[PDB]
Amino acid sequence: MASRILLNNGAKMPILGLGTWKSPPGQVTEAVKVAIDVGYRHIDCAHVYQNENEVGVAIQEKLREQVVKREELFIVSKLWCTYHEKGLVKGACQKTLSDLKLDYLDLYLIHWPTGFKPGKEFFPLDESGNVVPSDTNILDTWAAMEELVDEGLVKAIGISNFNHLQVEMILNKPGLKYKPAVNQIECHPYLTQEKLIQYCQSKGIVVTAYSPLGSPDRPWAKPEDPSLLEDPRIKAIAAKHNKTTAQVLIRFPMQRNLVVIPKSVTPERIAENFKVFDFELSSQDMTTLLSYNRNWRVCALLSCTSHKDYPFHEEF
Ligand SMILES: NC(=O)c1ccc[n+]([C@@H]2O[C@H](COP(=O)([O-])OP(=O)(O)OC[C@H]3O[C@@H](n4cnc5c(N)ncnc54)[C@H](OP(=O)(O)O)[C@@H]3O)[C@@H](O)[C@H]2O)c1
Repeated sequence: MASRILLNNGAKMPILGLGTWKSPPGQVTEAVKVAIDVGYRHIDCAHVYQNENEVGVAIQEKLREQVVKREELFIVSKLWCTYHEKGLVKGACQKTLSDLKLDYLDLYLIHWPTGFKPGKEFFPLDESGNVVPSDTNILDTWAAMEELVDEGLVKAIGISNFNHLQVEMILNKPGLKYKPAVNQIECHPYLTQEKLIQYCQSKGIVVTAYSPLGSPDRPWAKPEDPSLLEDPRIKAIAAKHNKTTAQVLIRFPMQRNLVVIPKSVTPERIAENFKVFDFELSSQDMTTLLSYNRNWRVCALLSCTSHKDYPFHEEF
């Protein structure tokens, strides 16, 4: 199937990207260089991952070496929660641009709907541990994002971890100038997201699936948690197709018209993970993988469950 999907800003986005959350700063430059060498043209980044400088070193060498042209790359980053204030959004975007060594981003996302007190700490907590919110609302933050488009710093803006009523709030914003191009959400066979995906797609919002392999390196993993990569039912589908389990887990969202961003710092897996355009899951296989849903989340933002904009109390 086609390697890019068209966004509602008129640009095309590669449906397979490289994730960089938890990629160590001393390994991610090589990981991104290898990814671009073996075909990746989309890199998913974020300021809160604390490795954008090192990602940028890789992008800049491959541009300098003329392995790729800037127009052929699709670089994504995300506004962290402590920068939702109007007077802080441009500088947060410009810090990311400087670190990535870019003059524009292809896509910039609000990382979470929850704004936090600005300061040095990414998770400012009170005298009892609760996240300290900011009195920013989603709509003024969105307006700040819209200005970034009008200043040329980003080609597209979007959202991440927004539930459907939060997406709706932006779509119904008075004076809305640019619709979100993307909602990036967790999605895999144990969290299949059928309701939120259908909502977003019905509105021409492209969905990106994060943690598609179930994030086995997540810092809070527990031996007793489910494991997609070890699920014998998914291994059997892989075996049937003579592919790896990870390749089946990456092809699965692709066939739902999603974008997907598997993370690896291992050269062999970076290359393996891109070899997903040569096979097809049947509709039966797709329905079977959807049947594994258990509403299980990797990323539940547990420190923020009382924030007014916490996204995961709503069904979807
Ligand atoms: N918007 C958000 O809030 C949000 C949240 C979470 C994630 N994300 C984005 O989504 C990306 C992907 O999600 P994720 O990092 O949580 O996890 P993931 O992509 O589901 O899983 C990454 C893990 O799987 C391993 N792996 C990769 N390929 C493999 C293969 N072929 N065989 C076996 N294991 C394999 C990696 O190991 P090695 O690296 O050691 O090879 C790493 O431990 C992130 O990196 C980030 O860019 C966004």
